[PDB]
Amino acid sequence: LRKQRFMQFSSLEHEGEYYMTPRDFLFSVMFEQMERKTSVKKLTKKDIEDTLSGIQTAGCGSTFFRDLGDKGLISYTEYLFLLTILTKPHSGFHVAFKMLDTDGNEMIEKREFFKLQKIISKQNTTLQMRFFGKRGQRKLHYKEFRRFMENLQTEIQEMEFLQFSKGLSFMRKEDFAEWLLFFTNTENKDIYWKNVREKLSAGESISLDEFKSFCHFTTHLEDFAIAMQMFSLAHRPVRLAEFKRAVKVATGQELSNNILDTVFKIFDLDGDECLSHEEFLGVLKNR
Amino acid sequence: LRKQRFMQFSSLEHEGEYYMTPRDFLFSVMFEQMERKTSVKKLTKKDIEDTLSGIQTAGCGSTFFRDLGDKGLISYTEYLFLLTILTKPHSGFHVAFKMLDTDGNEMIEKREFFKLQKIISKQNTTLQMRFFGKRGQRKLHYKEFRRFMENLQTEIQEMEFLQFSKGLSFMRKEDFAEWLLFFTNTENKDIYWKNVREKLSAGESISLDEFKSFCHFTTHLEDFAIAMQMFSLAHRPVRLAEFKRAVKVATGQELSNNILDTVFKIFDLDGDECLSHEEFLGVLKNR
Repeated sequence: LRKQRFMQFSSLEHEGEYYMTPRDFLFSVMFEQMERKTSVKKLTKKDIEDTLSGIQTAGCGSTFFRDLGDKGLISYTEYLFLLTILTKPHSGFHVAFKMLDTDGNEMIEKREFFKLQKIISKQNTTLQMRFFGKRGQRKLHYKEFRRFMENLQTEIQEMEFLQFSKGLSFMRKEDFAEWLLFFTNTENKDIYWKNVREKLSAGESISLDEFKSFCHFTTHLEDFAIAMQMFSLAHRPVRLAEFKRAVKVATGQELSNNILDTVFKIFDLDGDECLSHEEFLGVLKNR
Repeated sequence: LRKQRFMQFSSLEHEGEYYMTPRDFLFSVMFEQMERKTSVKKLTKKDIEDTLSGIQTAGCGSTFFRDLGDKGLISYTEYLFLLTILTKPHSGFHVAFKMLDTDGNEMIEKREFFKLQKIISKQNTTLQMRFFGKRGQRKLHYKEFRRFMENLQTEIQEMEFLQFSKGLSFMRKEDFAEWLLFFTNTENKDIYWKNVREKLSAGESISLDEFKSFCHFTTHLEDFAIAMQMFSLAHRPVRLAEFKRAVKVATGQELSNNILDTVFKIFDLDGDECLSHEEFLGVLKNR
């Protein structure tokens, strides 16, 4: 029923063709319940020039949505298209491109409408403008498409960093708990709150790189879990350095001990300073 | 009882000499109730090198607190010293400097301790380090002191901008309502919410300059009110252009009609499109 949610956060509709503002989406992925819209504004057909006027100054980097800020053409189809690229690790990236016609955008331009017409059988966008110029112009090959993949992932990731560090460039090790708790959704288990309230010492912080890497690590969650099959069945709880080289070869993204020690310090309720499979992975499969 | 609040947000104490982290203060002025500290950390006397190590990379501009991020020596005395410079407009700036010995920091160095000893009769800081080098070295004249005044005002102002625009460089005209409502504290009067819900159209946004100017305009609130005495007793409600030139000569800071029209559109409940004294000023004196 994602469509019904898409109606909630969206406030721009055209004969039922609800267009999403760039902010609504970013709010649909950051916040969970927001209702202040009270608007059917876009009916005046300013849309056809509204977006194209403002997209001409878009930041191709990690600000492609932090540059427009609630003005842009985002269709419900494209909305879901971001949801699927939300969860793609590096592995699926080439495949997600290869899932499309893979013969260059000459065969992938129509795939956009094909993306649209797919939802129809089931029953001028900002991206298409950035992907195909004005009327199907730009030849957005894989790497160019891949560029748009990672930064937009980083973007939603990055903006999340501020929402917990309250804008400051540093996130208290205690703040980093809620994000994990908001991730694992096992927050009602006070034992972890009991764990963090004493085991964690309110001290230094975590920068964006250490957090953005960790968030990216979870994008590759599965490949890590498989590399932990031999140990999970062995039930031997993992040590820090073991866990580092593990996630190293698992995701390809190194982490900082300043994170995982806390991750250990919060997830090692057994008190052995070693993460068994049911300790970390067990709660991670709550959602 | 501000001291009792200072205890809440602070988490670093030394024989009762509670030192404030740079973030606690910024959280004490942005948030209102926060309790996650659970720490008496600084007892290990790492403080004497903790701050001085990190302050060496401080951004002298509008990031002097967005540069350290919860590591710094902020005394309860200095805490209040920021509270008083929080509310100073440009007028009091020279005076606030002139309230001190005014004979150059040679007579103003001791004023820092004098600031401290003042609270004692009543019953190595980060700033002093930035104000007097290491042991009473730097001669922070007025303009240099004034530099620290405005940016720190801008800083707390700026960080507030993100907290409502949710990090995005643009603040929805609807977001700008709550800030005013959080300012006027007349939010329980649904008529304004009734006003904004229909009169305001969810559309374009407001940048930082238009907001930071407006926030600065309220720093000079009184001088504006006096320039409105002749009109308030006249009871004639003010027009936009009239209001512009008014706040122009009042604060010295021009605004954008995109703000005040909404301010009009939200505060003109009488429906005459003209702000009477009791309309705007009347609710502004609620706090």
